[PDB]
Amino acid sequence: KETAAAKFERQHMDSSTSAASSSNYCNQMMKSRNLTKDRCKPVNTFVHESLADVQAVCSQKNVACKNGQTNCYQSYSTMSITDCRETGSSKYPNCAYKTTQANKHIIVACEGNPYVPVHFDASV
Repeated sequence: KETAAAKFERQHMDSSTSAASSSNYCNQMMKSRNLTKDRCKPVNTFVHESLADVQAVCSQKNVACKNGQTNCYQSYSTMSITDCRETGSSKYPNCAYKTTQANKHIIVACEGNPYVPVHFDASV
């Protein structure tokens, strides 16, 4: 069975590239980890940084999560990210997404032992 931290890495890490490679990056990447196996996730963000740099955020600025919980953390500085937002013309199995590359702070929810990221909360 997939652990929370594993699902996190699967859904949000893309250390192999520095930025979105084309305006079609989201379309390609959301197909790739069986990520759209059942549905077209409304919003999904990819972090173009080492896992070490992202797991490090759980020891940075403690913030409230958008849902009210207080196990969230904001990165000290900015990170290379790509925001994937589902668009109009989506027709499962052909999910359609807008690719948005930006240099931003990330907010993640952390848990466990080791204390790691398990959900992507926001990019600010």
